[PDB]
Amino acid sequence: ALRWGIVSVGLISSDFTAVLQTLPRSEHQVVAVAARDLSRAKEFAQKHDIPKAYGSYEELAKDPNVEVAYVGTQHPQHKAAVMLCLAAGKAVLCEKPMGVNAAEVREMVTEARSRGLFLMEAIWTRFFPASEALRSVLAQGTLGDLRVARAEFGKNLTHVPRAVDWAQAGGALLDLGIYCVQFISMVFGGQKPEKISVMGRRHETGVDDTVTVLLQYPGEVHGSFTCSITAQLSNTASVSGTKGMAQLLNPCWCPTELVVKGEHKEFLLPPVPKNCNFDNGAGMSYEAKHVRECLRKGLKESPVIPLVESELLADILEEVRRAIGVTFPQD
Amino acid sequence: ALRWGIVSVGLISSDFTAVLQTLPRSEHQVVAVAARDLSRAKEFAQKHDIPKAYGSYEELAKDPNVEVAYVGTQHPQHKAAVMLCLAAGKAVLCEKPMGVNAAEVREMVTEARSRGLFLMEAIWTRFFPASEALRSVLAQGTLGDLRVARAEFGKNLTHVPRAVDWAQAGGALLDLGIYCVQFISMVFGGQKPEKISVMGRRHETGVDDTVTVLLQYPGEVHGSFTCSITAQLSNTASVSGTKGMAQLLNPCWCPTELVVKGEHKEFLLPPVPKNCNFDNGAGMSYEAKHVRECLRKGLKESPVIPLVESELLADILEEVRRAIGVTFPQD
Ligand SMILES: O=C1O[C@H]([C@H](O)CO)C(O)=C1O
Ligand SMILES: O=C1O[C@H]([C@H](O)CO)C(O)=C1O
Repeated sequence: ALRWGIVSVGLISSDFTAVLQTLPRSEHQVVAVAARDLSRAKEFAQKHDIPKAYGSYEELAKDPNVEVAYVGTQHPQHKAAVMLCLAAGKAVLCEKPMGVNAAEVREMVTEARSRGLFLMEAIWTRFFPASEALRSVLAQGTLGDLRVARAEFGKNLTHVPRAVDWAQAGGALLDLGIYCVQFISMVFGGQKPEKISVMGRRHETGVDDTVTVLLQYPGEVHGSFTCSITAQLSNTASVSGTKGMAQLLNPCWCPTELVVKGEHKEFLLPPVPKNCNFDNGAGMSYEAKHVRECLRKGLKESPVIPLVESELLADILEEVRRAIGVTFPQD
Repeated sequence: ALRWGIVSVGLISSDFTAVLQTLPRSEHQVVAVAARDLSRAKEFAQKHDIPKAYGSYEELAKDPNVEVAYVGTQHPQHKAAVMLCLAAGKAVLCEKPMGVNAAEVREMVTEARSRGLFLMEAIWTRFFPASEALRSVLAQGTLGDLRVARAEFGKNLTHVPRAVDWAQAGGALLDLGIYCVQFISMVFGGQKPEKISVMGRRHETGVDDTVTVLLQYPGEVHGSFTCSITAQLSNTASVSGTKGMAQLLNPCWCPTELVVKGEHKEFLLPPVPKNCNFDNGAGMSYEAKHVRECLRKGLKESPVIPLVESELLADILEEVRRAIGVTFPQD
């Protein structure tokens, strides 16, 4: 089986570990977990049936049993954890956004590349059957020549502690806009924008509150998005061309419905687990299965979120938040 | 009754005349119609039961029986028709967009102002019960402090002859974006934007094809919109604040449903006429009734679309299409 080590024990790691533990046991095994102290780790390992527990990430890196490491840490803690794993020769699936700015990304990608090791950013949305069907509709030319993409993701997350935390690199862009940028990049072939324009405001805790972005893409098509940590939005994403519109319905960041020219299609989630910390958390299986296929084919990166695109998405996000003045220590 | 003269006999005038002829006869009477030749006018007057017919607009202006003139002409023909009516002392309800650029608007408004005569731009959307309810929700502070507005309107109109005509000032902005700009202006108190950013492409017939616009509004709120004459869009409009979202569902330019924080409300159209040339064409009654109330109170303009706002909407639209290079003779 693909032998997984789980790095950090917070909410996202529960979901992921839970999902992995529903997969065929000859395909995936969770063999270790690491926390910043032994008790947090041992408690996690009992709760989730993981044979080995560690009180540092460095120990999980060095475990010769682990083949791939899932980096579930908070935003500013990804880079050092990813770097430890790559140095020790582990493949890495790293939670989103991979790093807090472009240089963190470039640095992870250069390490992976130079060690000949697999690295992927866990933009789980891309592997949903509804997103795959959207790509197919684009490939088939069903919407005609493209014209415009649109995506939005906002909620009041002001009582979600880490979502509005300057020290944890929270804010609309890094929690929610990442989904918008990836959607728009996906529909326009992962191409680099020709021009970006941004408006938004800050939130009184030191992060961005609501931000809208206009991206000029090549070939005379553009997209825009709005994200927010205070204002509910429609949370859908569409792309349109001369023959019609395709739209991922709410929740667009883990979508189960695609409407293409009025025609609805539903793509049911796996039945298990229920009671995930995050809405639709069972859809994490799609990316876990994806990591195994890439590794089985000997790929050092995913064709669906290639590292050069992770770098561009990070360029875009950082340019966006710089245009409205929002900075972190790491810059 | 309020005695109406109808200027021009095309599709929009049928709808409007049809609507006026469903209203209480002690409240509204259609007493004349004018076309660019007598036969077009006489045929219209038989079809619609209008006692007097004219083969020029100048003759309808000078008719002492007409109190208010409805200017239903194509975009570039509004200004001269409005000016004739004002000179002859008629109140005027002028179809949208009032003029093709800001100067045409300024010039109509200055004439009306100086003659002490009522002028209103027929932005019919504003008088729909669903839009009025949206204003009330804004006034009541139901959504919390505002953050962002969004609106979109596109369809493939490339086989609608006048919609894509350079000579008739067609294009996405002047046919469809006008609805977006007015929606966004409405939700932000008719205030003048601090900054605008535009991306879009042209259409091979000489007009704009698809255009997205970002508008920075005061008090740290912004809106954006996308309009198109080739690409179907979701055709909804929303505004959101710290406590939730309000949204006018498709068709947003003549809306009958309002969703406010998940709660749906429907506002049925008048039962008559059916078979309007344009979708939901019966909602034109709301503005006809509005014109009569203003005139009855002796108003020289509408408090709901004040002329100073018509001027700003025209400033905005012209700035938008100049940013992407689209020009008409009149500029
Ligand atoms: O629990 C949820 O997951 C999302 C996260 O914010 C995105 O990972 C959200 O807002 C939920 O309902
Ligand atoms: O007939 C219609 O009215 C609209 C117009 O384009 C707007 O007045 C539209 O696209 C229809 O369905």
